This record gives sequence, C-alpha cells and structure tokens, in this order.
Amino acid sequence: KYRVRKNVLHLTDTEKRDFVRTVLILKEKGIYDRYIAWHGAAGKFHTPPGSDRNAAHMSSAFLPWHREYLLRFERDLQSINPEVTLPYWEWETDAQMQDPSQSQIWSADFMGGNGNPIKDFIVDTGPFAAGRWTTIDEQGNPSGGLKRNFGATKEAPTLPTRDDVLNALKITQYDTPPWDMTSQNSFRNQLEGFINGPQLHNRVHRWVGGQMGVVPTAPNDPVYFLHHANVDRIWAVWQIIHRNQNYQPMKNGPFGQNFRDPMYPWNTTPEDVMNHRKLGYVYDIE
Amino acid sequence: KYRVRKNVLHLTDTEKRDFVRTVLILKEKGIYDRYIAWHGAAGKFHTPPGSDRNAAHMSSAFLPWHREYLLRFERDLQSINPEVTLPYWEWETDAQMQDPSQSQIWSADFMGGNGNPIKDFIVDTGPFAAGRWTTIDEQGNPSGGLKRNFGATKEAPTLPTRDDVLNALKITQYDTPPWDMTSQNSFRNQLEGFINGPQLHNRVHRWVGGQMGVVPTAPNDPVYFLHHANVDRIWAVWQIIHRNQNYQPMKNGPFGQNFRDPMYPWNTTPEDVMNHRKLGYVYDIELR
Ligand SMILES: [Cu+2]
Ligand SMILES: [Cu+2]
Ligand SMILES: [Cu+2]
Ligand SMILES: [Cu+2]
Ligand SMILES: [Cu+2]
Ligand SMILES: [Cu+2]
Repeated sequence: KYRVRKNVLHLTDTEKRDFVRTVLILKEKGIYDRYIAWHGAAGKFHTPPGSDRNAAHMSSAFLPWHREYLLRFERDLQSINPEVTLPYWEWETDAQMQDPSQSQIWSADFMGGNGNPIKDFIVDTGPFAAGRWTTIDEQGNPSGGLKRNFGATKEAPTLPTRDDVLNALKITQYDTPPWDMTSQNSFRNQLEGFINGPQLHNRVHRWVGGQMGVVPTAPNDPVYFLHHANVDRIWAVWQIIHRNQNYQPMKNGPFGQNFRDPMYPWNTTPEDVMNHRKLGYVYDIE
Repeated sequence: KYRVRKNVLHLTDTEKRDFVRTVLILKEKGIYDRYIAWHGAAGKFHTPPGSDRNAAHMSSAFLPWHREYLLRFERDLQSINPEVTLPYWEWETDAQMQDPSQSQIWSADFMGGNGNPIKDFIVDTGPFAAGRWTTIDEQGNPSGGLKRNFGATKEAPTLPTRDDVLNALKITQYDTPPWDMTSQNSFRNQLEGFINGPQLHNRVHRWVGGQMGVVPTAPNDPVYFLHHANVDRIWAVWQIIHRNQNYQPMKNGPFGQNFRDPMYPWNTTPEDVMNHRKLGYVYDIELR
C-alpha cells in the first residue's frame, strides 16, 4: 500500500526520464540481463515435462509468476533510485486511439517509437534505439538491435479494447482444468489470451512485434514490463471483484502449478504473491 | 557445521539405499527437474553476453555456484528425509584401482553401472536404469534414458589422481585475471580443469561420458551431485589451508563473478557461501 504504480500517460516528464534512466543503469550493470534470462529459462520448464505448459505461461502460474517477476524488477529499480516505481501501459485506453502509435508511451523521452521499415523495423528513436540498447537472443548471445512493428500481423492488428478487459473481468473462476491453453471459463487463460486468441495479453505481444512478439525474447523490450504491469493491474482488479475467489489449482495440478508450489526459477509460490498490497505496492486507481 | 557429508566409500548399505530412495522421490515430485533446468539456464547466462564465461562454469563463480547448487539440492533431500546428506565421490581414490569401473559407486544398489554398447550406452543396471528414470533435454522435454561410457575418449581416459588434487591444493591464488578458461596459477581454473584440460573436474565429466560428458545435460545423472560434492570438498580443504586467501574477483570482474554479485539463477552471492560450515555442513575428513 505504499509504492504507487501509475498510468504511463499520467507520468511527469521527470518521472518518464527517471524510470528510463534506472532501466538503463540496470542494463549497464548486467542486472537487466537476469530478467531476460529468467524469462527465457521459465519457458523451457514444462510442467510436467513433455507438456505445452511451462512455469510462466500457458498454465495457471502465468499471473503469479509475472507478478513475482515484476515485483523483483521493481525491487531492482528501487535499489538504484527509490523514487522509481513500475508504471503500467493501459493499452486498452490506447486502443480507442485512432492511431495508437501516437500515444505518449512511444514518445522519444520514454519507450521510443515504432520500428523503422527501411532499417528492417529496427527501433531508431528513444532511449532504447539501436546503438543505445543491445539485445540478447534465446541462447544468451548478443543479437544487436531492438525491433518493433506495430499491428503488422493479420492475427493482432489492434490492441485489446476496454470491452475485452470488462468481459474478462466477468469470468467467475481464476482457472479451470486442465490448467493450460484449452482451459474454458478461466480468467487466467482469458486474460493470458488463449480464448479464441490471440487476445488481451497475447494480443499485445503480437501487436508490438519485434522481440515483444516472441515470448522467450519479449523482455528485451522495456515496454514488456509496462505491458505486464497492466496485466498485473487487471488481475488485481479481478481479485477485488471476485473476492471470495482464490487461486486454482489448490492441488492435483502439475507440479509448479499448484497454490503452494515453488514457481521455477524461484522458490516463490503463488500463495506468496496473492495479495499485491502486502507485496508493498498499489496501482494509482486505489 | 553439523550435517555430515560422507565419502561414498564409507556409506552403509542402508545409507546408500535411503539416498537413492530420496533422489527418486525428488524426481517423482517434480523437484529434481528444477535442478536440471537450473543448470542449463546458468549455462546460457553469459557474463557478460557474448563471453565464454557463464554464471556456473568457466569463471570464478564456478566454485560458489556449485556450493549453493549442492546446498539447495541437499536441503531438498533433508525435506524428504532429514537423515540424508549429500555424499561425495572421492574419484581420486577410484583412479588408483587397476580398473576404476569396478568401484562400488557403480554397483546396482547405488548409482548403477556403465552404458550398454548394444543399446547406444544406455544404462540398464541400477535404480537409474532406463525405464526407471527419465532424462530431459536442453528444452525441458523427455529424452531416452541415462547414458554412460566410461573412459571412452582419448582426452580423458582416466580419472584424476591423488597427486592431481594435491598439486591443485598447492596454488595460493583462488583465481586470476581474466577470470576465465585461460587463468594461470588459478585454484578455481585448475580445480575446474582447464589447465591442460581436461583435468580434475572436467576430466571426471568427460571420463563418465553420456549425459555427464555434456556439461549442460550433466545433472540428468545423479552422480553429478556426488561428483560436485567432491569438488566442493576439495575447495573446502583449500580454504582451511589458505586461510588468509579469499575469493577473487572482489570487484572489477564481470558482473555475476564478483564477491558480492548474485549468482544467476539465484540472488545468492559468493560471499553468502564462502563459509561452508555456516551453511550447516562439514565433510567427514574434517572430523577425523
Ligand atoms: Cu520447451
Ligand atoms: Cu512472460
Ligand atoms: Cu507477456
Ligand atoms: Cu551460450
Ligand atoms: Cu555445473
Ligand atoms: Cu561439473
């Protein structure tokens, strides 16, 4: 109830500038690379082995994993500059924009712009432009040059809308068997975006394109975290509406997916991050 | 300074039995594969990106990373059976046998035997034989079963010796610049095995063969942990003998290799694990 995560569009110029600079310090120090690797490591831990489920996606842990993931990243931000909190990209308001590329999140003092088509959609503006920000491939080796390409795939031409979010918030159960991509009437899976997908969380990823478009490499782009803060916010809201609803599966799901299972690559459990206000933060909607 | 790690040679038949049982329960529960995946992930975290050093291997954190790795694994053992500690494979003693492959470590009540050359060196004896124990590959998906092929390469025809260990215990610097495979007069690099490699710790990997011969997939074989318990024992002896001498680099090394850097995949630092007794355990040779 003390660290405030604000809407990106409500940040001051000094807030935008300070957040971007802590991120760059985290990159220069080698700490930011830890999160790219954690995320790529979580994607090849199948629960159980041979399953399409993994520790961080395509199953019930999707939401608590990224909550814990954002929680650590913001802790690393705060250790450099204690004023800094993780902002959230309310992409569902930007979807009403006649041209969402022109939103202030993409301004040159924050995330920088869309990909440049003549340079193969290499990002050449803002603080994470090529030559200012070096990316990493799946196998931990340099791959030179952030890329984006907004709305360029047929399956995700538009950002998810407010009605998408309101509809997801209606779903009555956190998750349902078989706790994977096929789960029906499941808030986790609906928000993750596999209900007639890509929608919501999956749809944003494909919309940004670039590394943001392939899940193992998506945290190469700083907007990933701003994206997932919003996903964490929607979850926070859902938990306050369906108060008498808790995590599922409680047990008898694959190991790593149950309420008290450690979430690879950590020992942190879903129960550990159920209450975000006890984790030290709130969203600027109270 | 209380949990005692025993030489595999001095283990009772019931200690061999309970330890195997515990490893199999960790496997069944999903816990063992976290260790496998942790080791692969460490191998992809290069320090820095593009370097041939990684978080767990080929740089200075080699030694503390595995100490933490084994300490975690041992705690997971304790949680299933509080009497079980991690034993160590004193491979320098095995190398003295005319034929090290007859060592009791490889018996059918413990680790099981060599691979079957008719079955592409799949292990078909012991509690980790194919069809009782499932390996996973670098992508977290089942592979065919444990493999071993003892001493089959030209570079590692034999296990490291007593003199190889004593010769390493002589070196006074923990590590040297450039904190990597090329470090000279480096305890870390000598013990890891890159001085006229493969020696010592790398030699053991390459002599076992199978999954043990491929550092990323090595923990699919539970003897990996008995191996590293021995490496950790040797470093611990080095610390008792060179008490003035500390970890290096203190600072100015690549991030993830300095004394107070987190060791990916964890936040544990080398400082956190320097004193093995303050982690709760000792090796039997300390107790006489
Ligand atoms: Cu996979
Ligand atoms: Cu993710
Ligand atoms: Cu995501
Ligand atoms: Cu690599
Ligand atoms: Cu290793
Ligand atoms: Cu090893």
